[PDB]
Amino acid sequence: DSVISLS
Amino acid sequence: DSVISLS
Amino acid sequence: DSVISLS
Amino acid sequence: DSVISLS
Amino acid sequence: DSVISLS
Amino acid sequence: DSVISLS
Amino acid sequence: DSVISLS
Amino acid sequence: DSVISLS
Amino acid sequence: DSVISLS
Amino acid sequence: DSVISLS
Ligand SMILES: [Zn+2]
Ligand SMILES: [Zn+2]
Ligand SMILES: [Zn+2]
Ligand SMILES: [Zn+2]
Ligand SMILES: [Zn+2]
Ligand SMILES: [Zn+2]
Ligand SMILES: [Zn+2]
Ligand SMILES: [Zn+2]
Ligand SMILES: [Zn+2]
Ligand SMILES: [Zn+2]
Repeated sequence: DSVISLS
Repeated sequence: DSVISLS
Repeated sequence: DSVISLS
Repeated sequence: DSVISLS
Repeated sequence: DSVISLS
Repeated sequence: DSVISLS
Repeated sequence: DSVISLS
Repeated sequence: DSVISLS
Repeated sequence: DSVISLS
Repeated sequence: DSVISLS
């Protein structure tokens, strides 16, 4: 699984 | 599974 | 599964 | 499954 | 698993 | 799937 | 999947 | 997956 | 996955 | 995964 999060 | 989130 | 979310 | 969401 | 988070 | 959005 | 967004 | 976002 | 973000 | 962010 992979996540990229820009917030 | 993969997620890209820009918020 | 994959998600791209721009918010 | 795949989703692209621009909001 | 991998995560990249910019906040 | 692909999206181009100019707003 | 790919997205280009200019806002 | 790939995203380009200019905001 | 890859993201380019200019904000 | 890779991210380029200019803010
Ligand atoms: Zn996994
Ligand atoms: Zn999975
Ligand atoms: Zn799946
Ligand atoms: Zn499915
Ligand atoms: Zn893992
Ligand atoms: Zn598709
Ligand atoms: Zn795809
Ligand atoms: Zn992908
Ligand atoms: Zn990837
Ligand atoms: Zn990766």
